[PDB]
Amino acid sequence: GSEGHRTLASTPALWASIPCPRSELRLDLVLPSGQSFRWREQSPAHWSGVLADQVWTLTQTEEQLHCTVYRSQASRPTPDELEAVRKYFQLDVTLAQLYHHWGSVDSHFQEVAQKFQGVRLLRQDPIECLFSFICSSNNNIARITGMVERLCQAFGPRLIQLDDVTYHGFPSLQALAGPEVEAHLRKLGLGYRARYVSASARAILEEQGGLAWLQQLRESSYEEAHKALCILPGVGTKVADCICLMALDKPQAVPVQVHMWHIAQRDYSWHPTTSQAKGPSPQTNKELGNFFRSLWGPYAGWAQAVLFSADLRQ
DNA sequence: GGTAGACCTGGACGC
DNA sequence: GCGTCCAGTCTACC
Ligand SMILES: [Ca+2]
Repeated sequence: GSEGHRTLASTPALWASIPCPRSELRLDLVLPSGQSFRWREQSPAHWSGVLADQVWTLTQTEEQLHCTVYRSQASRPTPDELEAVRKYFQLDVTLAQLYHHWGSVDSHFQEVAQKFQGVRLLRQDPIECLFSFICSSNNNIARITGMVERLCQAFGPRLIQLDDVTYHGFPSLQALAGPEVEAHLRKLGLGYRARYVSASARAILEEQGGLAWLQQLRESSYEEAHKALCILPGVGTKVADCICLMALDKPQAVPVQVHMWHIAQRDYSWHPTTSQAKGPSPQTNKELGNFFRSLWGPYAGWAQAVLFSADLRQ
């Protein structure tokens, strides 16, 4: 009863609602779609993970987003805490307004968007986002998810335990910069990315001015931010774009990887024109990015997630 | 300046 | 069952 991951049906009094139609958000299309790797559908339609240094379980009905927090007496989330959820899902942005625009200037988007509504972008923490995506290169969502889980378990603060799952906060720069972290991460199966994580943690703390440097990027321009990030080991143009888009508030950033290349070729008959190559390359990847920005506008980064999510779900 | 290759790991086909 | 195939970044070299 008071044990294990909660359910809306089982512990009614412990849940609070946030007005939010499914047309505005579909958890099943957002949480497991490569934006964040920290959410699990422990119970059907119920997703749990760490949000703002606390464990939460989220589920939804047609017009409501139901939320519960595990912090000492078990109680429903408070207005303040719920606001933490609204910020995480950037709920002040109306997705229906964005879908309408993208759909009006892109017939193919409109076709796809009819079936995959509610795909929005999570507003993530810089550190978590940086190191999660450093772990993403040349990898698949399933493996990435495990690596990040092992990373947090070995170097992140212990939060609370539900059933046999112990939740951990995301590691700090100091922890990741610690001695012999690479060796350890390597034993956890991060492969060559083990060094990238270690090397990047130290680079930020010992050469860029630390956390302040990363966080300051949220006020910088996309061009600036993307440039700064490419400095770090393991961070190329794709990883830099994912970070800008999902954690540094650069909605025009368009991450280009295998999926967006397939989409561009299959659904837009796209081809590099000013580029020198016919396939993926630093110059062509950049061009593809500009193509989507020119097509969808300032929020091209958000539009991209809709087709990406629909691509995965197929 | 703009390429070819190597690269951790493990679920996938291919045969 | 074994080998190859895949899900970006970095570097040696033209
Ligand atoms: Ca690939």
